Amino acid sequence: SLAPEDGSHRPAAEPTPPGAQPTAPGSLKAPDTRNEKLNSLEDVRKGSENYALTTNQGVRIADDQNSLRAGSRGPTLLEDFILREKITHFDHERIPERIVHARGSAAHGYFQPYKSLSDITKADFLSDPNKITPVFVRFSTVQGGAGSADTVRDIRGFATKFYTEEGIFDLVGNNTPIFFIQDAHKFPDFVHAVKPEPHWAIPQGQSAHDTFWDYVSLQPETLHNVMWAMSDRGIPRSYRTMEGFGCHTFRLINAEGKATFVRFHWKPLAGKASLVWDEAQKLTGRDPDFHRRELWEAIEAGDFPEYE
Amino acid sequence: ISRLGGPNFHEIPINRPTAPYHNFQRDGMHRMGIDTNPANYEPNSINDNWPRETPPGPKRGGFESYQERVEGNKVRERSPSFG
Amino acid sequence: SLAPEDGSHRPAAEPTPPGAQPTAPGSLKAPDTRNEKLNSLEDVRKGSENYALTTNQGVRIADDQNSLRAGSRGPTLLEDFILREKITHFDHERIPERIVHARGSAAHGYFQPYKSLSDITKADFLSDPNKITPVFVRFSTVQGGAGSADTVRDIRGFATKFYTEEGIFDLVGNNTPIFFIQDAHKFPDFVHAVKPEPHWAIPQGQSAHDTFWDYVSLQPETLHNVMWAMSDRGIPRSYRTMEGFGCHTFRLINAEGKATFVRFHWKPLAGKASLVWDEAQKLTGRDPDFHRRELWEAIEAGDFPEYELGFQLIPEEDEFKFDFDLLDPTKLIPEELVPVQRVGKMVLNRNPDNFFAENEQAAFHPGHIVPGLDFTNDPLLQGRLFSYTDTQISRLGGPNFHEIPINRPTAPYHNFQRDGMHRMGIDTNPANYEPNSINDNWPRETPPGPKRGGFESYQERVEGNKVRERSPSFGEYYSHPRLFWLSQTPFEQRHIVDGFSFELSKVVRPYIRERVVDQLAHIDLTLAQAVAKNLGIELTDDQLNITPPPDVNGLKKDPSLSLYAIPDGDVKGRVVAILLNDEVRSADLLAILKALKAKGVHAKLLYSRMGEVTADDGTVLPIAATFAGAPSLTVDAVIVPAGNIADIADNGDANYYLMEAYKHLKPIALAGDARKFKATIKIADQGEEGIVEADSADGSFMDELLTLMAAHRVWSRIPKIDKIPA
Amino acid sequence: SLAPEDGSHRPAAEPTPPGAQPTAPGSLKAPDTRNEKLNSLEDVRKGSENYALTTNQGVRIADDQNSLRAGSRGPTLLEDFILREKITHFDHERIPERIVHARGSAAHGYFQPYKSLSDITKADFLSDPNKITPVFVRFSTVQGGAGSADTVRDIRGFATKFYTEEGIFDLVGNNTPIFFIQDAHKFPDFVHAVKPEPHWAIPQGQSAHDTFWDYVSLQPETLHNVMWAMSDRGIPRSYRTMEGFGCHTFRLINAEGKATFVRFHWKPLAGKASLVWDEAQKLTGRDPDFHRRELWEAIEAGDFPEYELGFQLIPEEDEFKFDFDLLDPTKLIPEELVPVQRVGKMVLNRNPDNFFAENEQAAFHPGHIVPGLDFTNDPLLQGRLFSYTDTQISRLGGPNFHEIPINRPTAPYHNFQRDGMHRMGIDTNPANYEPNSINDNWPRETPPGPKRGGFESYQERVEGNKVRERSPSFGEYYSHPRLFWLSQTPFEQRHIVDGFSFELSKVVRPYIRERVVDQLAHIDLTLAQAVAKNLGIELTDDQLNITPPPDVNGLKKDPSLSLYAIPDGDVKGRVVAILLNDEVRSADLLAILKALKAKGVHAKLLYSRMGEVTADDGTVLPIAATFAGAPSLTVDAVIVPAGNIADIADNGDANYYLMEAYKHLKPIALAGDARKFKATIKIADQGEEGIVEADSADGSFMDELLTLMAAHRVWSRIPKIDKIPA
Ligand code: HDE
Ligand code: HDE
Ligand code: HDE
Ligand SMILES: [S]
Ligand SMILES: [S]
Ligand SMILES: [S]
Repeated sequence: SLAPEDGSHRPAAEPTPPGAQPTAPGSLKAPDTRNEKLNSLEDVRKGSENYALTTNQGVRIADDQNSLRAGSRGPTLLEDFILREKITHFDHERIPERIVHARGSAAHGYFQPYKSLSDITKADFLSDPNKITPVFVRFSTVQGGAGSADTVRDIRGFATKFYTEEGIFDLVGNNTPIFFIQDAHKFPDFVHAVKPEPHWAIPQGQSAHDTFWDYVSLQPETLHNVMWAMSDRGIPRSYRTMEGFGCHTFRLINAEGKATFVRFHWKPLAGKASLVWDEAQKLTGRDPDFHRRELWEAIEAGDFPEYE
Repeated sequence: ISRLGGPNFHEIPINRPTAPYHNFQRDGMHRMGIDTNPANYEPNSINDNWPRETPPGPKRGGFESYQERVEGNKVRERSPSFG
Repeated sequence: SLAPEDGSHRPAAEPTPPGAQPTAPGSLKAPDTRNEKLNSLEDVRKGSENYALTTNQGVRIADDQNSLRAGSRGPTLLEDFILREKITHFDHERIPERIVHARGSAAHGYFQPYKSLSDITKADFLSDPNKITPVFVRFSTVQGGAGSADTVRDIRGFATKFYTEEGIFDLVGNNTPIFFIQDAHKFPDFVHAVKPEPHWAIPQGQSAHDTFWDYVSLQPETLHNVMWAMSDRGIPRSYRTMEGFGCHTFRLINAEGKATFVRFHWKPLAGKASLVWDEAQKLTGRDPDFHRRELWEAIEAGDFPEYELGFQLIPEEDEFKFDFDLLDPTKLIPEELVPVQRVGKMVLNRNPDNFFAENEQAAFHPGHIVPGLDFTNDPLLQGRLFSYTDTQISRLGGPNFHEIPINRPTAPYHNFQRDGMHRMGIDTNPANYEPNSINDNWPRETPPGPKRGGFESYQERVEGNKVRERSPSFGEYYSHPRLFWLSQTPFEQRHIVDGFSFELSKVVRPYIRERVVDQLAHIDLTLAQAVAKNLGIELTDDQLNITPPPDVNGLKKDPSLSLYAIPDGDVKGRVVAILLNDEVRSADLLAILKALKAKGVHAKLLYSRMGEVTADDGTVLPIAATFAGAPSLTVDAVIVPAGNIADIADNGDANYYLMEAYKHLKPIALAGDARKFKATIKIADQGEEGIVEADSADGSFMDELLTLMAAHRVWSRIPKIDKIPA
Repeated sequence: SLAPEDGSHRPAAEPTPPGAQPTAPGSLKAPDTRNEKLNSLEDVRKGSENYALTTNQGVRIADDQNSLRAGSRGPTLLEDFILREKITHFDHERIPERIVHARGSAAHGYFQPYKSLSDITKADFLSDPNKITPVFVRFSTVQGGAGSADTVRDIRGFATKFYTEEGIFDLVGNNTPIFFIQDAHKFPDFVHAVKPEPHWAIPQGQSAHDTFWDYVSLQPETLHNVMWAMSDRGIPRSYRTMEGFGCHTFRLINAEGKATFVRFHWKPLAGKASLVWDEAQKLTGRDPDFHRRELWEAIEAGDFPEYELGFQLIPEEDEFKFDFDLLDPTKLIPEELVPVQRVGKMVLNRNPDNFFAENEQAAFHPGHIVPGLDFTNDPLLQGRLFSYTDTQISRLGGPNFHEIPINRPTAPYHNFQRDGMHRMGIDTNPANYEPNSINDNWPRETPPGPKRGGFESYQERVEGNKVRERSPSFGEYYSHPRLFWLSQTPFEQRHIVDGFSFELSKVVRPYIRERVVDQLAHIDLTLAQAVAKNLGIELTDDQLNITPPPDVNGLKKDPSLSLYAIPDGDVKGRVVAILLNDEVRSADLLAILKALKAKGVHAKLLYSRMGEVTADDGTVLPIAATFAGAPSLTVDAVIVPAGNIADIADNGDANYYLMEAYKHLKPIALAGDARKFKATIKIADQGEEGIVEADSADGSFMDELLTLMAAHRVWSRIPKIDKIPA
């Protein structure tokens, strides 16, 4: 047995402050935190303790340390299906990352209303303060790849999947109340201009390059969200300490068919806080995973992210 | 990998084993199984090395190839016995 | 017209030093550079000037600023095909990144051999010193994603695609001579252990976490490559200043059919040079693209990366003449035992035009060999052969990945394979099988022979049972790590100790740190005690009494394993920060730039703001960057000319610049009143080795600075740095 | 393993009639046939003769007969990269088939207009009678998979890709002038209803099953295109002998900005002709590739498929002037109300080289329009515009499908779109966005204008609330089916009754049959009673009293809706079977072949075995096929020359050949003693219209046969065939 005698390999399944225990998968860290969605995922969760190592076809492996070869210094044989399945799976692990918002960090939770909104909307999840709706929320940057750094200067995404009794509702927001451009047809122009430039694929996670500012200078509609990104809004301290916005006027429709225009907001109950630029930039080098880590550890400690 | 879209084709319902299956493979397009193991490699101490290799034996043992003797040079050659 | 009237939007199409012009696509920056492969890509190159904007179907677009709507405040209509094409292409831009080595930077160049090697190999590209073979080379890290940072601690890949007249040969190497594991079946284990951990996907670009060190502690075969990774080898200054190795014993096969065992080497003609850890880490933050930028800017300036291909050659009858197995890819072959024979020179002289199309989509694979080369039974190589073809079916969308332009051979290719996604080639052969009569059996097999022959494997004898078994000859794990350690200088040894210590400090489970310290005690007690001390760990009496492993074939060191034991410095293409003031002494600046120019050393003029300042004698000096904008991390030395020093003497950023450079062991030169900055870095009045100082910036001032730069860093400074708060 | 010494493996590169030479790739059969598009594919055409067999990486292969193994009876080695590349490419050859129209056959050719149409459209390809536009045309069935049969009962697709100078225009039509449904939201419902049922995946290539008739019975809007499908239109003789239609009202826009509504027509210059059901169904088993093969052979013979493009034009102010909605795709515009104006001619004159690369991977889409054309709000066309771009992302692997060679425009294309899987084009533009200054904003938008302008949509007024609602004007379902029915000849009406009767007999749930017959009673009581009688169903008194729907704008019929009511026969490219005996009268054969040659009608010489037979004068006659090997289904008429008739008089296959041809209404000609076969088909001594007979084959005999063939089939014989046991 490779685990230490004293059991110190396994974090306690209780809330603990950052650094006190190794971090863990959420169902092992907090097994009794439940909601309708987390419980519905039990059909696909797989454990591990006390099970035999197998192929994906259920065949038990005796020696997971060696390829099959003709002699112990011989060539590897094509009939080694155990090797080929394992290396095939490894060879195909990656899927395309998101075109934008590829870097992001996510957690499960729940939402509940303070009162029935039936006078202004027939949305079931807003119909009664007793309606508990599971959520899964992903926070993200915009420009950088999935392996880019967290504390860059950028807009941040704040996307919430509500698993309602009448369907999924996704509220796919950002941390400022507007966007850079007016019409969707120019999205690829704007995003190409902020992304790494196409000859040499530099710079990662930064608007601080000629093509972004060339587009901004030629498209003054961008200047409002550019002001937000150049403020300390663009470098939040934590996903827990920034605002969210649904970006657009949507409609609420009530039972009588009346439409009301609505813009959505998330207000952080931990308050608003941002880094300063020198600290943010240095932090991309000292801990590029700082926001992903701080979110995971906050939830492990019981400092649950809360938004109104 | 092209016909069924990736290396998780064993998770397509009709192809799933009824026997248990557990290992350190992860990810791939269409991944259904949500692995909770703290480890995705072996040998590991952080999950006491589970899931574990199993020696061969008469029943419920691990797979071991029959130790056939191989002897010859590396050749692209049809055996004369096939001619 | 949106371009400025003075044409200052367009980079000069000639060599220019870093920062002088915006960077550009290679065929625009250097239109006159060519090779056979660059010429063959011309059929797919697309221009832009003077063309109308169109759909992908060739329809001109009138308004590329708006969607089609019912009224100018109305809903967008489904019939807007121009919108949907444009967004559909955007929506599908990304392809899967490489499972490992996802972060990398590439350039085009050429290779030529110094003489024909026909007596030892029939490989066409090595048969004639006049035969020039185009190459495409990608350097990479291993662990992080395509969007991760360049100056991480990691191994580096060095992959060369040789477009030979007898097929593509890919030499898929790394910057250390060995790997962490012995058998390919464990590759997913090792890679999963080093990669971000699967619950939370942290950390990016770092081995400093529990699962990596758990694996290492449980698999002592890894300790050799871990020693390399923990040394300054793990943090190269540039891809131009690292070594490359082919990792395994391969074979050369000559026309007579004689096999010789071979390991491949790349010798950087710019010399060997690495960062130090605090600098490399901070630089991941200040410029996570620093190696990609430094490579592209070197080629645009004419500081072309150059490497010498070399071979370690072992006759077949010497297979068992060493203390280690030649097939064990965790063992190196010491150059003291088998010297590297020089083979030829590679020069990288052209950047790509489009990073995604030529870099991201390039596929290298070590199975891509040509007649005159062959494999061996190294059991890590053997499994590599499966992976590099397989993985492209998802990454590049199917089995026609060789039709993607950068991957196309320049040699002829004809066969009976057909169809697959993305099929470009339209085959006119009436047959799609052989043997056939209906096309007189073409294209036809070709017998092996001395040139232009078909591939036949060397007829190696195989004897043994079908086993999943490690050769007992691979079961020695500590001697090569000890040879490496003993070959390092004392300051390289200190930096190894500091790399294990920092990394293990980030392992949350203390027993894993204890298990790794136990392994170190099997290699060298001094190394193990020094790490244990930094971890608050005390060695047991049993640990103190572990017998050191044996020397390797009588060697107790091999200086070719050290980055620095044997000087091989070259200053061409290095860069100096020049800190300006609002009244610079022009004579100082003229002498500094004159001497830097003469050795091909670049400069960046820095100040507290952008714009220009004016020298004492009226000369206008253009500012490249602010102190904060281009930190000392990004340069090789710092020079402060005399002048109005009062202007910058109480500037936090300017003082900090010199403290950071001082801490990172870089040469610093101060002229005249710039000597006032001696107080910020605590230099005595009599001065100290590594700080150049004088009343003015010449006679011997620049020669002294350039001598310090040729030795890369001021290692004698190490004891003085722990006191400086920087 | 080679080619025969006489060279008989290789087809002559000249026009030859069907069966005379093996078929071949187009560039090898007709190397001098060119057009701009064909030439532009030369970058990717790959030959084979005199080239060495290689891996895809350009390495020559020595032994393409064996895997690498350890000993010649040993295990295959993982280092065999030649084997693995070859089997990997084979393992990924297949791509997804088209969701609908998976079965299709295509060819290259060209189009030109008869006169400039600049008064009505500014489209460049319609502007000059001497400006030639290359085309690529794919004809298809709808329901069956890529490996289903050609001569099923189904709708046929007719898709033309025009490679114009102002972009690709795809006219994506079918062989009936309407569709089954009104709104694209129901497309997956209809398609799923006609496709193989989801539990067992039966039936292939057939609407004759419960779910299709369930849907039809519950969606009376489908009845018009059901009438066309149940008619002989559902079983064309050849893709050369069916009409084409664009299905929707589109717009033409001229340089002054005037919109004219237009529906598109293709008129087959070889005339309209279809099979009869028993023949069509049996031919799906004897040659499931009959239409693919007949198209490819017609082009190899020089019988190039020719079609005349035609437009029905309706001024904007006449939009509401008919008793149906112009935007309703279940309604046709009768040619008695709006004539087809001739526009130009399309000739298909070269086959592809590689089916997969050029046919399977071609992508056609009706949203691919050019300036001078535009859409309307037809709610089926509106949804199509979404589907044809979307579907290619899986079928062709990503958004670079326009780079697959057959799909490339010959017009220039330049824009800011980048990346995506298997990106071929290497963009050098420093900018990948607009507006940009760094490339002076190129490529640039182009204002609309009379020629070479940007695309701008016609500014149609939109007034309405956002609704999911069918226009009340679309809620009439029976008048157009009745108009079609009343316009058919009496034999065509019988074949309609027989198609519904045969199909509904295969519906297992009887209430569905009853509900369809109730729909038919709303169209025409004679049709409904005739179908009901075949199904053993009795109409109720209420059914008998249903008032027929109104005439369509006063028409009682329109003969252009019939295949046959107005003669339009052309025998060129048709084929006769000639039944040989072992001593043919050479004077008869001479006369037959000379008269057939003069009219461009081909012959196949058949016998009871293969090899040769010798005529009375010593002429050696090679045999194309046996009586069973090429049944009468595959030919348009049958001739039996005189000679040693006793040789074949009692051959069951020869007799049955005549019985099948007779039952299927084909002309039969018997010379001399072949008149003894009149007894197998019960012809009186006096003779019968449709049976040509004389003492010898001469001028008169051949003229009579050819006149019969110009009328396609012998409809008068229908009452005589009920009793033949064949
Ligand atoms: C026309 C204007 C336009 C267009 C076309 C897009 N975006 Fe997004 N954006 C897309 C396109 C893509 C390509 O579909 C993509 C990329 C991968 C994907 O599946 O969806 C995506 C991701 C995305 C996320 C991450 C959700 C997650 O954690 O996965 C978030 C939080 C936002 N966005 C927020 C957002 C806001 C708040 C107002 C506004 C406005 C916009 N964006 C503008 C916008
Ligand atoms: C069994 C042990 C094993 C296995 C299975 C693999 N690796 Fe790789 N490695 C693969 C598998 C993959 C996953 O196929 C992959 C992922 C994407 C790809 O196309 O191939 C890949 C990339 C790769 C590059 C980047 C080439 C480029 O710039 O595009 C470089 C330089 C190296 N490797 C070098 C290398 C050495 C030097 C000797 C040694 C040893 C090894 N590796 C070990 C090894
Ligand atoms: C809303 C109603 C609707 C919808 C959604 C669709 N269809 Fe199509 N149809 C598609 C969808 C797909 C899925 O995009 C698909 C399948 C694969 C592909 O690349 O495109 C396709 C193929 C197609 C061809 C084959 C072109 C070729 O040879 O490759 C032809 C001739 C037609 N269609 C003709 C057509 C007409 C004549 C007026 C009418 C009406 C309709 N169809 C109806 C229609
Ligand atoms: S937004
Ligand atoms: S290696
Ligand atoms: S249609």
